[PDB]
Amino acid sequence: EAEFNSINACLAAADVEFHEEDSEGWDMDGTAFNLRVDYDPAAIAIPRSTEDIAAAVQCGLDAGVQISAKGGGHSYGSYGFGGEDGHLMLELDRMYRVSVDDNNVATIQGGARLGYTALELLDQGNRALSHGTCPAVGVGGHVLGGGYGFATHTHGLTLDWLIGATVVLADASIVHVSETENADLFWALRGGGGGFAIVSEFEFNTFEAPEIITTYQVTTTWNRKQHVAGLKALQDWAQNTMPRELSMRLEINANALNWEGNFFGNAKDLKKILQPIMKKAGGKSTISKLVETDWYGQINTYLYGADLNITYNYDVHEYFYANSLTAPRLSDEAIQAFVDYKFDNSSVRPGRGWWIQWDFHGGKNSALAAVSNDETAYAHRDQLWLWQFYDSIYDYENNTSPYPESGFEFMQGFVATIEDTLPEDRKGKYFNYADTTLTKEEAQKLYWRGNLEKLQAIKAKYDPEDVFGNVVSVEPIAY
Ligand SMILES: *Cc1cc2c(nc3c(=O)[nH]c(=O)nc-3n2C[C@H](O)[C@H](O)[C@H](O)COP(=O)(O)OP(=O)(O)OC[C@H]2O[C@@H](n3cnc4c(N)ncnc43)[C@H](O)[C@@H]2O)c(*)c1C
Ligand SMILES: *[C@@H]1O[C@H](CO)[C@@H](O)[C@H](O)[C@H]1NC(C)=O
Ligand SMILES: *[C@@H]1O[C@H](CO)[C@@H](O)[C@H](O)[C@H]1NC(C)=O
Ligand SMILES: [Zn+2]
Ligand SMILES: [Zn+2]
Ligand SMILES: [Zn+2]
Ligand SMILES: [Zn+2]
Repeated sequence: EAEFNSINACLAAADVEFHEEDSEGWDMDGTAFNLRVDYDPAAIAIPRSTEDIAAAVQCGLDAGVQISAKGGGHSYGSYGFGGEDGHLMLELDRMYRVSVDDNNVATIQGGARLGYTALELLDQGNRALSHGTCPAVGVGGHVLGGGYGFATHTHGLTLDWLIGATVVLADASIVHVSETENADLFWALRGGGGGFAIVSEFEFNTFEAPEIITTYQVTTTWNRKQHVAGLKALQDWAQNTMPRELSMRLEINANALNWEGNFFGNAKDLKKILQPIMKKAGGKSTISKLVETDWYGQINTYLYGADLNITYNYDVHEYFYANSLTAPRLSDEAIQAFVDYKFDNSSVRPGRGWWIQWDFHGGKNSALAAVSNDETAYAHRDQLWLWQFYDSIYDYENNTSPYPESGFEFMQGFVATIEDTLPEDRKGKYFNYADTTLTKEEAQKLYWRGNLEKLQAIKAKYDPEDVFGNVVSVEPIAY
């Protein structure tokens, strides 16, 4: 029943499922993935249809609270909760239907996750989509912020395949969006992050699951000087040579730097591409993984222990602080400073660990870069690099130190080594790899850069009262 919760009373009246705060359902869906930023929602609705979403939004309006859609709950700032206490949460993971038609167009409900989605696309016509590695990630949050992975260099962002959607607006209206209908909102949904509308169903174009994919890894044994020379070589290569069908990211930690990625082709061809750059990068490295497989195979290569088929039964958690950055080609100062930081300022206590991913995001032959900053809300098409910084506390159940008090300075300083060298307008961050220490003003500029003003105008049109806003989302500001 709706004891002590007027919103639950409204939801019950609308025949919309909800979680009582004293329930196990609340324990699961009301507890953020990142326990460092767990929040307490005002209520939790569990819509099962587009109409249910609209009814729930109306209930939130009646209550005078902000409303946050939660897809897979993998946002680093817990934006499925609104990024703070007190929002009406719409847990969408019960809405995960995936259907591929005879035109190879896939309809995917707003609460579907990557793993389940990938499986369904394969089962339904051997189709594929360009998306991240984590099977638990919600398609919703993923596409709204971009959707980056080992298929991005070859097939762009997840949002580059979106052709339409059925969404619920802040006034509880239900509309369809596409490049030809409510095109401004469609543009905003493709990269604008959260707060524009609540998506009930996404419509995606798809590509045929590749017949062959070669996954690889290069393990280096580089000292400080070699790190710098290697990164400089990889940068020139990334910008002028790296082939369309190859993806790469560098996995970096206190004692290693490994290259890894997928190649939409065979192993023999891949080795002919890697050999030259391995030599140019200064040697001192070797291929540590090189195997041909298929789409299903590559997906299962980057699960890292996570279950592949996840729907509404999800209760995984971590305790960490993350950050990100996007940037153009770097000068020697940025590279040298980054390397110096790894060697001289990355010592952490036992129980704490960190890693960084240096993503080959843009470049001449990157499909992502084949789209201009004006074509979708994604605003980093001009950036060659994307980075993810991850600061984990493994024994968080026993000790979270230095968090929650401090610790942020470690990765903030790591980001600064590179960011400080960039012109103000080129400084960016990737919303899908959120930095919780940012203010709403700072976040908007870093996450959406040159597209922020347009996004704010679109936000003003579709959600003037900021009903769907979170603590760092685009604000309603008309031009
Ligand atoms: C935990 C985790 C995150 C990952 C992982 N791997 C990634 C990868 O390989 N590539 C990436 O580009 N990103 C990866 N991420 C980062 C992010 O967690 C994701 O990219 C997504 O942002 C997460 O989506 P989701 O799980 O849906 O996040 P929520 O916290 O539920 O919401 C995020 C956000 O956007 C809104 N939103 C979600 N769903 C909807 C719908 N249907 N309609 C409207 N708005 C929606 C929220 O309101 C909020 O603002 C790997 C791992 C393990
Ligand atoms: C994934 O789990 C769902 C449960 O909702 C099930 O319906 C589906 O068949 C599973 N897919 C598999 C095992 O490929
Ligand atoms: C990084 O470590 C060096 C030690 O050589 C030190 O001089 C510098 O101040 C440190 N920078 C910080 C605190 O981020
Ligand atoms: Zn009760
Ligand atoms: Zn509470
Ligand atoms: Zn080629
Ligand atoms: Zn400088």
